[PDB]
Amino acid sequence: QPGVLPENMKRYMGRDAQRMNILAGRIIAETVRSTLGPKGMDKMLVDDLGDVVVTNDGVTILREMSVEHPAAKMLIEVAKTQEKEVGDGTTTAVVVAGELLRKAEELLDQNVHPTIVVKGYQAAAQKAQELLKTIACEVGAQDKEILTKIAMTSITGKGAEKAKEKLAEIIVEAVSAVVDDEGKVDKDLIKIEKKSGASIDDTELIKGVLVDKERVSAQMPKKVTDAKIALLNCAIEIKETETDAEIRITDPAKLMEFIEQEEKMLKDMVAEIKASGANVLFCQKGIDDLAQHYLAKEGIVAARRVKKSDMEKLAKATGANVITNIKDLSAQDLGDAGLVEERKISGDSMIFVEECKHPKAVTMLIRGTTEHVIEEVARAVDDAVGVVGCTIEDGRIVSGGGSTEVELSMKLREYAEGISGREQLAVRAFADALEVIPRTLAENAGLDAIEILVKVRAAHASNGNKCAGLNVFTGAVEDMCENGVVEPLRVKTQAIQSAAESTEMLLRIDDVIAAE
Amino acid sequence: QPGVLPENMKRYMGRDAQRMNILAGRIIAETVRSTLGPKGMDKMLVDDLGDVVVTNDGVTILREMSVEHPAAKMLIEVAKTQEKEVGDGTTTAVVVAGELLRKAEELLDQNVHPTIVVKGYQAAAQKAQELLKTIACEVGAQDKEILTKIAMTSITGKGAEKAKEKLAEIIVEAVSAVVDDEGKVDKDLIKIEKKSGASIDDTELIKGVLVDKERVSAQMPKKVTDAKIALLNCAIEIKETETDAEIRITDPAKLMEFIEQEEKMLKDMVAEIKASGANVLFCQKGIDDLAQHYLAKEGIVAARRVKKSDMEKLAKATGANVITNIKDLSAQDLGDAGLVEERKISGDSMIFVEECKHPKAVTMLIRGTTEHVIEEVARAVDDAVGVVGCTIEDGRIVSGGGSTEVELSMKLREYAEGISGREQLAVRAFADALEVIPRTLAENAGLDAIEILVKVRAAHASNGNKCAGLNVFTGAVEDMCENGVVEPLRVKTQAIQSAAESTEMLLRIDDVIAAE
Amino acid sequence: QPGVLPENMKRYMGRDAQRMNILAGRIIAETVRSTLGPKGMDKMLVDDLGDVVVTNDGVTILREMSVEHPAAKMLIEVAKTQEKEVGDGTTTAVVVAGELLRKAEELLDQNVHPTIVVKGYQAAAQKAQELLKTIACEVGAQDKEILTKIAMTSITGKGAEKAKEKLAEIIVEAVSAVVDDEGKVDKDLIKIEKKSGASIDDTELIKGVLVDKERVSAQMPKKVTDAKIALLNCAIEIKETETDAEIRITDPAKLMEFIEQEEKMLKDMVAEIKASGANVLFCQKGIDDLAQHYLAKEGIVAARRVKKSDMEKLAKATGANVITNIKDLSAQDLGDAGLVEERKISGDSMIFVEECKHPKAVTMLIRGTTEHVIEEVARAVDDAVGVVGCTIEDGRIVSGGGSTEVELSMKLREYAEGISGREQLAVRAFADALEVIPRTLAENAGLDAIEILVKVRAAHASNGNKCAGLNVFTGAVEDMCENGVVEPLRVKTQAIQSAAESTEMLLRIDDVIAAE
Ligand SMILES: Nc1ncnc2c1ncn2[C@@H]1O[C@H](COP(=O)(O)OP(=O)(O)O)[C@@H](O)[C@H]1O
Ligand SMILES: Nc1ncnc2c1ncn2[C@@H]1O[C@H](COP(=O)(O)OP(=O)(O)O)[C@@H](O)[C@H]1O
Ligand SMILES: Nc1ncnc2c1ncn2[C@@H]1O[C@H](COP(=O)(O)OP(=O)(O)O)[C@@H](O)[C@H]1O
Ligand SMILES: [Mg+2]
Ligand SMILES: [Mg+2]
Ligand SMILES: [Mg+2]
Repeated sequence: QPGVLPENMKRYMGRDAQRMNILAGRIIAETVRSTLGPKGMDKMLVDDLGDVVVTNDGVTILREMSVEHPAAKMLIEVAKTQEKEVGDGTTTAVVVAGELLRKAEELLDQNVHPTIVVKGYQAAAQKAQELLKTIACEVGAQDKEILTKIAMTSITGKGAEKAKEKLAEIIVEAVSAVVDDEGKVDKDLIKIEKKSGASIDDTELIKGVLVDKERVSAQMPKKVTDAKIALLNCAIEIKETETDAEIRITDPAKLMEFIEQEEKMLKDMVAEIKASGANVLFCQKGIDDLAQHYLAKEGIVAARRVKKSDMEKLAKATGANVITNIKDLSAQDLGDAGLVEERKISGDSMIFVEECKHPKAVTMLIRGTTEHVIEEVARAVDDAVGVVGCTIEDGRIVSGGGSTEVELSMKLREYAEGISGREQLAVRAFADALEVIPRTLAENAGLDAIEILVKVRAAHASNGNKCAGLNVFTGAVEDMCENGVVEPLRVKTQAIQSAAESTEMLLRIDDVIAAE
Repeated sequence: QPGVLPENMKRYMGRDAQRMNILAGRIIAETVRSTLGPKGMDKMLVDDLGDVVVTNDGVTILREMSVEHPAAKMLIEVAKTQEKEVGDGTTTAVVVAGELLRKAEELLDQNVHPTIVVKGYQAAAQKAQELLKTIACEVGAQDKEILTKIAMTSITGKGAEKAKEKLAEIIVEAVSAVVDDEGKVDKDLIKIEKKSGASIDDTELIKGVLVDKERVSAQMPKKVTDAKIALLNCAIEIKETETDAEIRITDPAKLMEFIEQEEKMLKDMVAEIKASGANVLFCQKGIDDLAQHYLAKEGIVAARRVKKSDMEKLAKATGANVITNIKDLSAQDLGDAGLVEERKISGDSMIFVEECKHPKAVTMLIRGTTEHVIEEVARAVDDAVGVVGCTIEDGRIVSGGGSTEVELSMKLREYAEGISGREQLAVRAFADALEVIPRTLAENAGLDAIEILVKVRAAHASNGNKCAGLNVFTGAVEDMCENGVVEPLRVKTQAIQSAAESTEMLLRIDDVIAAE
Repeated sequence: QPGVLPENMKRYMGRDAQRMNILAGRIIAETVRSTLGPKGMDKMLVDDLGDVVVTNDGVTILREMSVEHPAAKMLIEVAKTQEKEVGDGTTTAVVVAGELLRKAEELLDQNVHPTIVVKGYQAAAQKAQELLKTIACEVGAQDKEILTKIAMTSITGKGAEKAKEKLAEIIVEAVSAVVDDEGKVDKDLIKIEKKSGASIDDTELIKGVLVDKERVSAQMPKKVTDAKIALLNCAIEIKETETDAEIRITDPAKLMEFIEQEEKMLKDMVAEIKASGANVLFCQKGIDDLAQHYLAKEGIVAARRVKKSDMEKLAKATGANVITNIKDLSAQDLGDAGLVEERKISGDSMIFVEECKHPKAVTMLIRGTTEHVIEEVARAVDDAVGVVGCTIEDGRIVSGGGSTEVELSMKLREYAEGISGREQLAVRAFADALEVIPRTLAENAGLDAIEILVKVRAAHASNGNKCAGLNVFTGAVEDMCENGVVEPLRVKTQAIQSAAESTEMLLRIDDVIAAE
């Protein structure tokens, strides 16, 4: 009598399961296609709270639409990974994924079994990775001209693109500055600050850091040049034993003596600081109001309760050692900056620590007229920082504008010739799926995809040009490398690998069991 | 401020409109594919009232699912037309239609504009009609051997197929009998009766008609041989003027005289009937109880209030003229039958009018153990009656089992070679769409569609055999004409034309506006 | 204290009123733009009952969306009028109207007062009517080649366009046949019948009429050649005085005598009919069952209770006089038809009265696979019948494909040069508004409107070609007159006048007061 599997449950099997997933994928892909490339357009997303995000950024859009559909969630993971590993090409990856799903449907409607499609995809994907390596050009991690093209390509189609030359130079300087001694780039050592102002061109690089604290006492200097900075993360307050201790006073005179002893301990703390040669002081903990006095009388700029993250970046920029024992503070622990100034910026008072010599962290101060405008500039700067970092780390790049996908597509078909059996249809499918990129670029530019594809495919055939792609302005096939349209090899390798792995995962599903 | 278009309304534009329709079509198609062919399976459909229909019949299924979706409704119209014009191939037509929609999607995703797809389809469809004429064989409307194969093919895969030889012979006799003098077949002159009994083999042809009435008075004979039948659709009651008239009686004696005068009028009516030589009488109106008496005294079998439809078929079978004036009833108006008997059949008393000489209407009495079993036998008999009728009328047939579709497909591709431009992709699409039939046949038989298609396509290429199709039992390509697997040209021509016109109609839609 | 004007009321003044109307107009226009021209697309409209309409037809769409917005309702009236007066160009007229509203907004945002805009529009419109007369070519009401181009142009872009040559010839024959002796065309004498069948090419012209009634008695002939038809709209039943009358019978013998007298009156009625020479009889009233007998004995085909509208059209086709006194029926009242046949069509029995000699009414029998497909063919046939009628009546045509609007636009700008003052801006606005047609045609064809407009405008400038328009296939400016793309002058004159009058009406509104 009673039901075995839960009654409160929907279930989709075989064809229905496949359709459910394929459909979800395609629909996710279709909602971001319009954003792709130079003539890409932006979405405005409103949440249930009435908050607005306007952005071109693929993965951002996908996160902000609060998608519940279980298969869509899988595709969105593709975009999230692309973001983590590369920082660019999120839309590309998702769109390729959707296309693989769509091409898989044609094969499944012919009765090719899912596992065979999967097998075929896996083969094509491996081959694509191999081909992508032969396709990439080598570049040096210090080739600023090429790094700058990498950044500018990233910003193309973003609306921040109006300022792409200036932005790219700044971004290339910034990333170059924080490259560690193992040759790696930590996106975190480039602090992004966002502040309203006259325009986007007011955006600047700061060799140093911005600190959202003010000097602890107005009697201290507001400005100081060639400063010797002290980083202290112990507190400048009267020290207190760990074991519970209480004073007992029985003589009225001894009353003052304890107060005075405490005042002296504090005076001594400041004197030890002065002795190191420091004129500027950032402290992670608190500073007794009396110590604040003494510091000011010594002409020392001090800030209290500085964010741990701030101390860590201040250290990186100036060469200072964060100290936990005032007793052990020497001149060798002090950091150095050309200028430390408290000044206002968009009506906020902050402490600028700038003109450091060889900073290991820096600040990109992004400026624009309005908050939402800035936010999007920032999102674009993030994309560029990403790919510039990838290039510096990998030393491998490829041409953009769909050229690489077409070359890939063309070679994969050659590969498919030698595949025997049904698996072959899957390999050709995979090949054809890649052309979604050059097609969408044209589509978004109001061009005719079918004919441009014909033209671009031709320029790649024989022993033609792997760099040939559609210029969505002139309408001609051009040499994208010569035009400076390039991207890190890592964008393509990741996007394709991600799309392949996730669609293979979905195509293996023959049963969906949803609850509640 | 206020909304222009109604607020209580959903709307789907461009891509969304196309998907909505394409999807609906495909889903309708997919729900009947499983029924197609020799290894086709049946659906059991339950309505909101708890009534059951189990059937293989495509259009029946689609009517019984109470489909609300507006695009689906359009596809269902394809099945309904096929039923009206042919009586068979409803599943085929719907499945082809779905396939055309699916192939259209691939072209639309490449950015081929809908109107171009449409144009292409129209071309292919016209070409197909031309090709179908050259593909058809001629047959004579009196070729019983070929007509019998036509019927048997129809019944294959129906469960009534257990009795297909017997059924086919009966069906062919039946249709042959009602062919008019212009060579046309009216499916209506073959009355189908359904009655439970020992088995389906008890099913028989009746040269004559079954009447659901009993003789009007038990004093009349139950049986009568070589009968002279009278058809009267005026009433045997006392006649009454149209102008209002009343009798006035003032003399007591004249009281009887009026009653007697009426009795005489009735006696005279019967005597006029006897004088024509009639021993059996069917009357469309009523018969005064006194006339019933006189008729019985004269040994005349009479039935009253016979359905107009019954009178009309009785007339067609026996050669009688339905008369409206008893005065004008002569022996030349009488019909003839070998046997008129009232007898029981499944516990029901009815009047059999059988063994007529050259009947122009006839009765197929269908027998089976249970109601739902009979119903389906009947549905199959209907299909066969249809195609036999089509063959007799058209004189053109083609080979079955997917052979004709494959030949069509192959030729249409040849045609497409000479199409310049984008329209060509649509023509090839159309061609490939047709192969859904041979694919589904194999699929339903658990065979591998991809390889059998390869084999069948090969048998058709060069100057091979237009009759080559997959035998879903042996697994081989065989000569379907030699195996007696044939269908009226009209089933292919209509199915294809219907699918083409309705999918073209849908593909022209770019906006869906639904209310409430 | 209490409110003066009703409290349950919204109100929009000045700017808000203007925006409300302008907006409504534009939105209505925008919903039908997509349907315009050769590459136009169709909408699928679902009502609250779940009934579907799929159509390209502008005014049909606007009627089926149940639009409540008060200003939209006004624009819809534009479409309805175009339908009544012309039968084609409904979309054109509505789109022009929207455009006038949009161009009016630009002028209102510059602070040009509404009345001045209005004044300007009125001037432009009057000028346009004058210019349209000089632009039109003359044609003879019997120039079948030109009438045929007119029809084909009409059907272009409709999906019935697949059969446009055949359809056009039939339509031209049909309209030509019903032209009266004052040279006018009543669209009502061309009866449209819709019946499913093998395909749209089965569509045919019937010189005569279809009657949905079967012969009254099966004993009558089903077919009859060179028939003499009798039209009777009195009844063939026993006549009854107006003054109340009753028979009194006192003698039993006189009983029969009254019945017989009535039978004789009926026999006499039939005999009088036979005497006129008639073999076929259509009666608007009833026919006594006994008369039906006598008629059949005389070999006369008769139908009873024929729709008044049917009698009227039967008369028009055959040359018969509908008679109300059987006594006064002579041979000169009889009509003539080559063939009168009762036969089946899509499983329906009807009476065909065809092959009449010089019919003054005819039937277009439209055929297609499915109901919704047919409906739309019919809608297109209606459009063509309309413009063919217009041409025959007016004798004036103009070139299509936007050429005329461009010529108009160009001349109206010339006119505006000599307008002094602000009114001038309104005249140039009007001029520019007309270009919405050539723009939308291109747009719908995926072409670039801005550049094609530049090209077309050039071909018209100087003393160029008034017939020059965009070919939306080749992409070139071509001679639309040479390509046979033509329309009745009435389509442009009415569309423009309608748009002008209704937008002027709306622009005069400064206050909207809505209730409830
Ligand atoms: N100047 C250009 N011309 C053509 N294509 C370009 C140009 N600049 C960038 N692209 C292409 O646009 C695509 C990336 O666009 P974008 O909207 O940033 O998507 P994603 O989120 O996937 O990076 C890449 O194929 C890139 O090569
Ligand atoms: N013996 C057979 N072998 C292969 N195919 C057959 C055979 N008999 C019938 N068919 C095919 O089955 C199809 C019709 O199957 P059916 O289930 O009746 O569908 P429909 O409702 O479309 O007629 C036709 O394509 C016909 O060629
Ligand atoms: N072959 C053609 N080439 C270009 N334009 C055409 C052609 N045939 C018709 N047209 C144009 O299409 C327009 C009519 O389109 P249609 O969708 O019927 O709208 P409407 O309901 O307003 O008549 C007219 O401007 C006519 O000139
Ligand atoms: Mg990018
Ligand atoms: Mg069948
Ligand atoms: Mg039109």
